[PDB]
Amino acid sequence: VNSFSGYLKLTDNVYIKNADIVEEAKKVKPTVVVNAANVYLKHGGGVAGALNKATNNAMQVESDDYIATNGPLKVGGSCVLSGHNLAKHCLHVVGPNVNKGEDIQLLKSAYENFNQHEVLLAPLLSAGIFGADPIHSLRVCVDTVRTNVYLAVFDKNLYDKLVSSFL
Ligand SMILES: COc1cc(CC(=O)O)ccc1O
Repeated sequence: VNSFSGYLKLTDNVYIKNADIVEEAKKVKPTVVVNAANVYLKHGGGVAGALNKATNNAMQVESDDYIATNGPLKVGGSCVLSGHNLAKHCLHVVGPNVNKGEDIQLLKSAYENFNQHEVLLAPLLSAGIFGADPIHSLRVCVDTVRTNVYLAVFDKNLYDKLVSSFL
């Protein structure tokens, strides 16, 4: 048994809710919150900008030191950094950004990172401002992630569409 509330069960291991991931993280303090990162860990907008703002920019300060030491992530890759005030850990995962012209086939690789963590609170990768089809992202999530994932979808109309269309 865990602390996540009001999620709709989609599969054995995937659950979904219409919620602000920042507000969910603040309430649950999960072991792992997933950030929808870019390869430079520049947390400017969307879930990344919203998570970073909720940490008072501490996420960005930590990320800048990570990049200075290790260089950029790969598209499809990830790193584990602090969750600051939101979670124990933040798993920064880079899904492909269609609006930068990145290969959508890398979405499955991005979701595979979730399998290294038993439970996660996460964004629907490559959806929203990342430019991919969110129905497709949810399908790739359910077909790739085997650990327990609690998906927080910010946009209400997007949530209703994802639930109604889920196979
Ligand atoms: C995958 O990252 C994002 C996903 C979404 C979709 C949503 O939850 O409404 C919005 C903004 C984002 O930055």
